[PDB]
Amino acid sequence: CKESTKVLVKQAHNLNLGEYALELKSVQSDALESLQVEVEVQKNIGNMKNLPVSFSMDEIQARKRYNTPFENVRLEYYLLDQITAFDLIIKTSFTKKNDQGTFGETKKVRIQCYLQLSVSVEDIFKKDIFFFKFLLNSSVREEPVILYSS
Repeated sequence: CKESTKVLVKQAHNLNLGEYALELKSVQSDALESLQVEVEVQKNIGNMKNLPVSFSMDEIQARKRYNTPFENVRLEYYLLDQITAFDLIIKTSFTKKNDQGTFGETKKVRIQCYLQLSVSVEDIFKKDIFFFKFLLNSSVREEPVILYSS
């Protein structure tokens, strides 16, 4: 037992690719808050859970807080709930079981839950011809937004 006050701190850094894993983003949504996930398929996948982690439960798929484990999921979404939250913390753990035993647990990825742009609508009414006025804006007042199509 070489346990001591040593501050060596060996890395075992994040390897890049060419093996199965799972990632969690939040894109292509409507105007109600949600979250998503995506994974790389393999020979035999297994259970893969998640959790929130704070003093109070920020977002919850159930009535109270939840975990929402699932078995053999490739690309599917998951909803959330309400608090004064901007960026929640999700500790996704994935027992892959591709081999006899293989895991990639405790991937504490802090996902973000906010609308990027902001839209306001003004309607003007002529005699049976109708025009829209669309006042677009950015939600946060530090980072700007770019655009591709509307």
